[PDB]
Amino acid sequence: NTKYNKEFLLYLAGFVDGDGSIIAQIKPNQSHKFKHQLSLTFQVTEKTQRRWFLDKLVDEIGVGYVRDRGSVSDYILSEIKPLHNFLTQLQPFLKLKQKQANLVLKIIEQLPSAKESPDKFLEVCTWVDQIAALNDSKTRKTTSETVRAVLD
Amino acid sequence: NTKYNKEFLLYLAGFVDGDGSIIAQIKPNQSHKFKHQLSLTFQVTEKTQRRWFLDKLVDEIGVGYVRDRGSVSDYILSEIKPLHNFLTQLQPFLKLKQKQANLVLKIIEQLPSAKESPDKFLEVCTWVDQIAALNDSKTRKTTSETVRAVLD
DNA sequence: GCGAAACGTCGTGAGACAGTTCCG
DNA sequence: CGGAACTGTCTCACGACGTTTCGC
Repeated sequence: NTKYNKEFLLYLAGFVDGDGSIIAQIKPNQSHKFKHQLSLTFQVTEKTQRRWFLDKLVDEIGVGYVRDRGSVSDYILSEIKPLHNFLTQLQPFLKLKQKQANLVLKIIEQLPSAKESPDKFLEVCTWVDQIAALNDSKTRKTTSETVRAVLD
Repeated sequence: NTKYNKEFLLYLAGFVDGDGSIIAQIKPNQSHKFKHQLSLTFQVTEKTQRRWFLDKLVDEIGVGYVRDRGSVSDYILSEIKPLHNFLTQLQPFLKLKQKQANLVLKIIEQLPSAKESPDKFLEVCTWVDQIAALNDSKTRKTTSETVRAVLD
């Protein structure tokens, strides 16, 4: 848990707004409370030849990894706790994704209760419909509704 | 000849590096001595759904304009004088496009004595080649070599 | 049972030029 | 005759999720 240089956040808030992404997801899983996994993700992608930029971030941010997928590379940050600490100091400098950052940031803060009640789960399980709304979704295939149908 | 707030440049440079582009071209024009216009363009592309961001930009930068290519839109800035003043103050903040920038500045500076000796001209066409090299060039024709049809 | 890397993919939403006017 | 406006689009470079894998 740390605080980063105001100027690093300012510039990174710019790069995240451009070629960046703040994803929320309801990954359906068995070994998991109600058959689904509550997953939160922060990523930045770029041409593999410019991979260094991403690798740099792994060093500066202090967490997360970088992966290869063809003619492109990605920086992945999903450690729910340091994710909360990161989306904490950067959420203000955002301009195009400030909305969908908070929700993510305001779901973790309630993730323990999640499991609890199905009408307590669905709750959170909605925000992750909002964010998905705010982004530019085009291949979504699992919503609160599909997990509404958790009727046994 | 306005100066900007650092918190605006630090962030815009981040953006620019993300969904931005710093072009330079040899538009073959029939008027013009050597029959080739040197053109420089600063621009930022975005889905017409978020053009209010491109507009505040026009207002924030104090110069330039927005266009409409249907689904996406751009913020265009070509006037040399303004272009030179903007690109001088953003330059120390860019990270993946900081060079390309400088070559544009350099060019601007030589633009005048650039159409003196046919050879002092090709030297700048080279400043240009260098630039498209730094970009993700994919559909370019007229180069410093294409121009070799002037020495004759 | 949880959270967490590790691995794959659709369909753009951006980017880096080319062309051809319009003033003055 | 130099310089922006208006205008046209080819080719990726992204953004945004999708099934796998599994020990702590």
